[PDB]
Amino acid sequence: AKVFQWFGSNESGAEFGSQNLPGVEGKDYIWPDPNTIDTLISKGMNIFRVPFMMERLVPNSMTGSPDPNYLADLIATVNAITQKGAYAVVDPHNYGRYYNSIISSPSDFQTFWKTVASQFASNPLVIFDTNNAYHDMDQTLVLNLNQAAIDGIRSAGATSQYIFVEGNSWTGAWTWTNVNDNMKSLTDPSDKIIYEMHQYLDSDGSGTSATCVSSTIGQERITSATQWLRANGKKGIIGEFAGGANDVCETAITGMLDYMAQNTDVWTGAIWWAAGPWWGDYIFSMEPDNGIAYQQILPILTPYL
Ligand SMILES: OC[C@H]1O[C@@H](O[C@H]2[C@H](O)[C@@H](O)[C@H](O[C@H]3[C@H](O)[C@@H](O)[C@H](O[C@H]4[C@H](O)[C@@H](O)[C@H](O[C@H]5[C@H](O)[C@@H](O)[C@H](O)O[C@@H]5CO)O[C@@H]4CO)O[C@@H]3CO)O[C@@H]2CO)[C@H](O)[C@@H](O)[C@@H]1O
Repeated sequence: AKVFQWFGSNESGAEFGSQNLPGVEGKDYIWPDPNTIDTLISKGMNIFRVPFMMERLVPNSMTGSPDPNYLADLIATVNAITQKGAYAVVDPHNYGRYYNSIISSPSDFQTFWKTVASQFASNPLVIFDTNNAYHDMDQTLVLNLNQAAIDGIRSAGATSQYIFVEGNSWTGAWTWTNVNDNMKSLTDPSDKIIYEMHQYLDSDGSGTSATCVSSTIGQERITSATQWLRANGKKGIIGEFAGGANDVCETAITGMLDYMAQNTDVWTGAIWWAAGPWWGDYIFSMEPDNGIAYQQILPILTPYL
């Protein structure tokens, strides 16, 4: 059932092997497979988030020219998604950092975002994601970086697209109200800001263990974020979530999605972490046809597709 505006999967791989910059395609990183994206589209997903490294797209200086090969493959991936009618989220998977240093220049970040947005300005099914999971950095800077991204995107004439903004504390939903209240002041002339939060279900919320705290931990961890969105007249998306292929996690996943389904005045949907071609036996692999989550979790996501 078409419960949410957006329901889909991350398509990870282009950000793999980040210790090697620029690194080598086919050895350090790989782009998503359009054929397996088609399969997930056939299952009813309509949004695919595509991580990539800023340093690989725009080397040495974020204000510089794109790397032709890496950009060409980003373009190809985005077009493979949007040509089918689905939404493609362009996600610089960079944690608010560039060459492992916090991005402290909003002006530099705005130029980076004009450069990226210019490549996709006429495509209304592209979604721009300012940066993945800002963390351990100045709270006002996170606000200013998100605004600079919005400004750069709209300055390129990319005005039809939604913009996913992300907050501090790894943009966690469960930590949102404790640190990210200032994010309410972001402005967009297109009025298409979506607050992208992430929520994992293991004890520390890192999403590194297949064990979930309890059968209700997901719905508990997004309640205050839901109220924050409603109180501030904002819209949100869960841009990453996952749980292990086990009984407790299946119930936590459905409980949290069932809760968002009764709160769609603020929740636009949810995006699983993650599919992609190099996950192998990853505990959360949504990659068709043999990913653990593709085999064992996707059946419980049927009511939302
Ligand atoms: O296919 C054959 C091919 O293999 C090449 O070598 C591969 C190797 O086979 C892969 O196992 C390896 O894969 C690892 C990636 O290098 C690494 O980047 C990736 O890191 C993951 C991490 O495991 C995961 O926890 C993390 O999730 C977080 C999100 O990123 C955050 O946004 C969110 O906040 O929290 C979640 C949960 O913590 O994601 C990152 C990626 O973003 O882990 C992979 C598995 O270990 O890659 C090698 C290449 O780099 C070989 O070189 C080729 O020759 C060969 O053909």
